[PDB]
Amino acid sequence: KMAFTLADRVTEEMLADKAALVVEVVEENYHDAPIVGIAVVNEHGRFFLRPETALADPQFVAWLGDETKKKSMFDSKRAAVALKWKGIELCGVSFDLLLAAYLLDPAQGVDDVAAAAKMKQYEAVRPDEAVYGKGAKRAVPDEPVLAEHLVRKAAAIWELERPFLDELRRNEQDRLLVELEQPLSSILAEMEFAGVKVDTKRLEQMGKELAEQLGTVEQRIYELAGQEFNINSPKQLGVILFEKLQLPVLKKTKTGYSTSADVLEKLAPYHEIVENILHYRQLGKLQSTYIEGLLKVVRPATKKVHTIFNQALTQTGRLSSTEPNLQNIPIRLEEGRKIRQAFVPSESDWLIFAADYSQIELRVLAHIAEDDNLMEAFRRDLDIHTKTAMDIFQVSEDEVTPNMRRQAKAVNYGIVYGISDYGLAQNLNISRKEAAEFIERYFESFPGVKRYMENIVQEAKQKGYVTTLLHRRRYLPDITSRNFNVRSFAERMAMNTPIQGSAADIIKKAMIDLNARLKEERLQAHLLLQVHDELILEAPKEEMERLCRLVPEVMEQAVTLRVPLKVDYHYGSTWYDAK
DNA sequence: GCGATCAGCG
DNA sequence: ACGCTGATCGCA
Ligand SMILES: [Ca+2]
Repeated sequence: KMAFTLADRVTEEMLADKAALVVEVVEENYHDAPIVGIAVVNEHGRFFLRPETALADPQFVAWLGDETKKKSMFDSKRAAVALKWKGIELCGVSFDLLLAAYLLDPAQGVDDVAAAAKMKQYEAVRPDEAVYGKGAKRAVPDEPVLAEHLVRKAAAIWELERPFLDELRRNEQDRLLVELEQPLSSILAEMEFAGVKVDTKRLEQMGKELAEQLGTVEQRIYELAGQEFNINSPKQLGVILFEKLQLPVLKKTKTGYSTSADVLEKLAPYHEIVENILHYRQLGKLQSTYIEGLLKVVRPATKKVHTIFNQALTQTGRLSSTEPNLQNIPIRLEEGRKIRQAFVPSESDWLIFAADYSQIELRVLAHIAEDDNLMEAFRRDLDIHTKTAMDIFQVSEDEVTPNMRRQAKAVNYGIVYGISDYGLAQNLNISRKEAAEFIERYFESFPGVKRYMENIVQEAKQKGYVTTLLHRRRYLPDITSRNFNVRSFAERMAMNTPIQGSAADIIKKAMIDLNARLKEERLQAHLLLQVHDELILEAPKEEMERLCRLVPEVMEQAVTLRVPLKVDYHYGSTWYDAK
């Protein structure tokens, strides 16, 4: 039902200077994944190519790599990384429909062309699920069915760039798409393809040591509980704790007894099995997720893991990291922080460099709320987390333990993002009246932040959405809900999303300026990871000096706020030593 | 498949 | 009854 050429060879009319392009990687994880078909829609017609044909043709490769030949795509990063695994560069992507859809409404969860087309009442294209099937029935269909479905996706991309750019313009998001998200998409492709090298010997050794520490812990648990049970099964774990040992019930999930770590820490005075269980889970978490899980996804030839950065998933504009998640590698506990010793540079004589913004969401909040005292605090380069530990625990700066600090870190974010006195009290083991009066005092020092939280909720109510400093947008329909719980979660979304998503935009612009900087300095240094407010690079040791002077300035200068941005930086032989 | 849990980022 | 994630595991 759609006219197109099944091309046997590459012709000149498939090489126009503007085109919609589809490079299908059906595999979920597109690293080293097969390319199953290629479709080109342009002013001369609709063409389907087999990858063996086109990806071996010198003119087609030349056309993919030519930045002056513009391509419109859905999920250009997926295509670009699959082609990198094939020795082929893709440039000139001028429109990425996936990222256009994402800016317009991140809650749609657009994950194929058909879902984004629907936003503009375009339906001449099928959902990928309907073509490839789900689960274990997943299959590339036959060439005639595959070819039409790629051509329909391409035709759809072709027809929708203009209506999508039009809405982006009205929303003030067009420069956000073309100058921020699409450039960032090429950078993330380089980072994902480059990978991070992993010391598998060291990781293997930790795994053998974790196995023997686990049993030993697991044994004391069995002799304290009397019997044995699936310590991971809250069924009999509940029966052990809140029935056999008769410990108080402090929380009930919808399932039953809550055995979460906040509860267990509160039961620590009652019995010496709750601490062992906690130590057991920690050791379990390290062994399943970061020892075993990491070794599974290591590419054996190179000992590099290749994350996938989701750019169009989170509701606030942050990235997300998947298979493996390299954005929640342990750091706070010593046993788990040792895992970062396994993450090493990909080349002898190279080092890891890591820079990060100091309390960036609070600096943003100070800029957006225009709160005098909060702006002054950061113009003094105060550490508000330590200064809050001092007020909480009534000590001096020298006496602030890192524990008291991370606790005040949660009070600072918790208070500004709507924590209740109940919630503040559960986290400080103080009375609920003390927690309420601390929150009153805290908004005495920062009335401008209080005004800001009231106003942003009135602005959500009026407009239907909240925006970020760079005009990322998030619809909050529940902000006017009649249900008190549903309305309150939406109010705290209105207080949080403009801040957290403004910090995501800032580090996104920083990454873009960093790459351009590294290119004019022509350094071999390159990004490896982004962990929300931290940029981790690797580089030859000969380049660290330059990087110490370039990376902080580039980050601090990404945007200009009414308070300065602060950046800490370290380097070392491993990611461990880079903090 | 989903809820609980927990690792990280703020 | 602060917010944003992803992986693992058990299953009331
Ligand atoms: Ca930080």
